[PDB]
Amino acid sequence: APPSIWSRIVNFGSGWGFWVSPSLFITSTHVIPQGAKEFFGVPIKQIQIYKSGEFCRLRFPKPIRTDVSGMILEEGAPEGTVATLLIKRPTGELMPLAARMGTHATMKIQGRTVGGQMGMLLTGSNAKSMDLGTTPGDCGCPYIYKRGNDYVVIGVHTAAARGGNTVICATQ
Repeated sequence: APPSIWSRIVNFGSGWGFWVSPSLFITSTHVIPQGAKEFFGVPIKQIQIYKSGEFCRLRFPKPIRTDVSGMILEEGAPEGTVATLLIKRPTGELMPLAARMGTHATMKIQGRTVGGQMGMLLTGSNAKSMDLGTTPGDCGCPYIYKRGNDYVVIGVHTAAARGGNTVICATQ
């Protein structure tokens, strides 16, 4: 994917999040650190926080990433869409993982109940290795697809099955 996209993926608590716009940031609820006072300098109470499932969406009172143009964010992709999960790792590896997007669904995973738009990685037979598939620290990395000339953000990675291939894109 373009570099204008990858620079939007910064660290956030125990994973990642993504600057949709200068003002608008998405991540996984399970990566948000417990009772911080502040996010990106701004105090918690001045941020508009929206949560649906494990999907989290911060809108800041002033612009923070003046460098990025605003993207399209949608409530998931059409069923069957091949999307990319844009994984960053701590040592700066960029790992675009192709995923066929399924329907909204609920699973028990990593000892808990999750929902969102389900997907399968198109990365191998059994993407259990972090060479081929996700790792717990990838939570909050974004799912994007190209619709003609626009890039569309559909949400963030929040969980993966033990099988390696099945994954949840938290949405809305």
